[PDB]
Amino acid sequence: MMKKIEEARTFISERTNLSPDILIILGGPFIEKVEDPVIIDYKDIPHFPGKLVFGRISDKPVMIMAGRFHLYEGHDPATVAFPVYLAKYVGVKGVVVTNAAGAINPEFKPGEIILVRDIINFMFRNPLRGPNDEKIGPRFPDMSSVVDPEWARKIQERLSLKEGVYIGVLGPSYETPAEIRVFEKLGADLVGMSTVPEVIAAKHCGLKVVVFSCVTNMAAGISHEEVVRTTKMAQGKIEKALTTAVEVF
Amino acid sequence: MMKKIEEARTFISERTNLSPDILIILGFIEKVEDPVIIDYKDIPHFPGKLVFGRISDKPVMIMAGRFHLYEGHDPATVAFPVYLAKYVGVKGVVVTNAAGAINPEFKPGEIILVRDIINFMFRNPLRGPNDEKIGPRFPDMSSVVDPEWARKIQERLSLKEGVYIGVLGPSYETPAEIRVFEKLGADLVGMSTVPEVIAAKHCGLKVVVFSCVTNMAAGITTTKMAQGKIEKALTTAVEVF
Amino acid sequence: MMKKIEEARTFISERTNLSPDILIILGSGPFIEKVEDPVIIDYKDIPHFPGKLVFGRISDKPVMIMAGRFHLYEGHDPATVAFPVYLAKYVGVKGVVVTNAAGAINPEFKPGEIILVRDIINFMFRNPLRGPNDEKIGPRFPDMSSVVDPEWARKIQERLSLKEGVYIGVLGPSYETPAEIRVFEKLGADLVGMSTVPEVIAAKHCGLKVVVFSCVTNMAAGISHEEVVRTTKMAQGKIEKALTTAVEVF
Ligand SMILES: Nc1nc2[nH]cnc2c(=O)[nH]1
Ligand SMILES: Nc1nc2[nH]cnc2c(=O)[nH]1
Ligand SMILES: Nc1nc2[nH]cnc2c(=O)[nH]1
Ligand SMILES: [Mg+2]
Repeated sequence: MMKKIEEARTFISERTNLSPDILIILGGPFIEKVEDPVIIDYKDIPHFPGKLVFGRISDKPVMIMAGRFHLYEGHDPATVAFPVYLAKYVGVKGVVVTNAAGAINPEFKPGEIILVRDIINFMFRNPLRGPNDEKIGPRFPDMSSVVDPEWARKIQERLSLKEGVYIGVLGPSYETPAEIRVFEKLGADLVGMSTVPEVIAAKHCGLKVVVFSCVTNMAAGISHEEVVRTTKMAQGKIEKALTTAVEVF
Repeated sequence: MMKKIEEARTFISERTNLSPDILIILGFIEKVEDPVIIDYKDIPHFPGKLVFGRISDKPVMIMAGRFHLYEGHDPATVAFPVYLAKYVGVKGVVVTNAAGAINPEFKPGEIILVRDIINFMFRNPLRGPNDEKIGPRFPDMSSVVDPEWARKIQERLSLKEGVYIGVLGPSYETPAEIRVFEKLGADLVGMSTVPEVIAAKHCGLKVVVFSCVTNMAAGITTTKMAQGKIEKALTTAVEVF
Repeated sequence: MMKKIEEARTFISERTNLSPDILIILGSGPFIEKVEDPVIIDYKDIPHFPGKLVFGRISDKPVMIMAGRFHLYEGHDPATVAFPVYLAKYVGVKGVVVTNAAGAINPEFKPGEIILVRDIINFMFRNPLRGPNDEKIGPRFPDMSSVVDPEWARKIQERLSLKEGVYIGVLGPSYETPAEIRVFEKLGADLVGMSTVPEVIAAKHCGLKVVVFSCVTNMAAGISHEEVVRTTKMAQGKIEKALTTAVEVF
């Protein structure tokens, strides 16, 4: 594991000397804004399971995952997490995880960006299962404060986004109204199929975390023109969220 | 996957030219007209017996025996027979199950029309790469149970309805676990149904589900003697499809 | 499976003729130090094991102790976590005392306390029985209506009067979020830990009586080194007495 990380790191190092401070995990508007972009295809990167883009956003050096991994694709949880460990050793200090989510909270609207304040793991998989390298992180990571209080406060002082709890589920089929009523009872505001594994990895290796959700739809039980409109709304709202997060870090 | 389906389909086609409209999944068979039986042990890529024939003049494909994740099967393996049914030509699936009644109004021996499902198995037969020719990457599960099929069934039978929660098993639940499931809104608990329903929705089949209550669930306080009620439910479902 | 059991059993037999009545499953003190005529067998030497077994007597009663246990977060198959319990059955035990470390969800529980677990919720979504079943070992579909032996628990409680709670088993290894813990509280859990469920399912399967004790190590998420040392000592001595009582009243 540590050998795989080193191998991938060396590969990257030979293509960019950037010392990025922030990893950004995305599923145009924002990527197109990156300054002096260096692109590295996932297909060329040792031990990867898409493209990494390195460069600067508001003068700050960043590493962007243009494309991410999901347990519904068949990936082992550790594979999903590996790019995050790679980021740590390339030198990042924080991770912005974005996701697409169904709104369980009826006050949320499709197209909105929600600051995720906490997570629930309903995937019942964990990238840490198996023997642990204490050089990478502890056996039993504290998940008492997943979202960095200061980072979120500085972001919120600028953007004043809605906040919500995110529940991660395996997918790939969507949820039933019965399932969604369960999640509502259990306190979730948003449901998606990503985020949890990479957030667990990030906390493990000691990175700071913020998470944004883009509401793609109201969850089950709760026009193409409308998907067009909401897709446009989210793109520009997420660009501002992401830029703010980079700038205040 | 599509190759395994085609191989199984050719096998079946060489034994029955029936174009069945409905797949019936059973753990009534004696009533089937002109029955053609095919052992699961002979069918390419199967994990029991298929019975083809007619019920109230309508052609059907029956799974006399089904698969459960508690047996050790991969979810995709549990789902395969359903994809095979699709390509043999069925349009609907009637899934039966045995269930424990969490709703204390239900009594052992009753047939309940299942109105929705909760997946508490945390397994999905779709995990892994998806063939878009079979069905979409992200199936809609907003209306699993076909509203019209269920309405026509209910107009005849007026069954109780309930929410079915699928669990792995094979050990039964503790009273603490059953109180969880009650809080979460489940009326019935069983160890089947969910994987084959997910597969059906994926490949675009209509679905109805019936549960036979075999017992009150843990903490609250037979499929053979219920065979008559289930026979009527099944026959109604076929007839109104 | 039955062949693996017999192989391990023969290995043990050749080192101890004890006919132990009770298996005690511990995480790793004064309790082990108290065992009489202790015979120690390393897990590394035991056929088909995934720590040390210690055989001997506690208040004159012969016992088999697992000094060290297994967790699904380590990467073990559920059936592997369960195997020592089957082995215990065939060595002759009739009862199991499962200990664990747990986070207190119930705000009336304090770190360092021992709680008598009255029932379990499996939120690991793994089961050691998945796959084909040997009916000589136990039934295909074990009843879990009364996991904790009513009489054993009653005789323990008559002596100790411990708090009781519902234990939820989860995979880990990362700890829970405050959101996750509010889920568990709503679902009726008093304690959360990462062990117990697989071995208890196994035990019920093969027909052993079961009692479970939790040692509160901390309040769960969202609910001092000196205080760690204070509660650690408190727990040790409290668990010794719980364990000794359980053996004595069996
Ligand atoms: N699980 C789930 N994931 C999503 N990703 C985007 N929308 C949704 C949804 O409604 N449910
Ligand atoms: N899980 C579960 N499955 C069942 N199948 C039939 N009865 C029951 C029950 O009580 N619980
Ligand atoms: N899952 C879980 N396990 C534990 N083991 C000891 N303390 C804890 C806790 O707070 N949560
Ligand atoms: Mg060995």
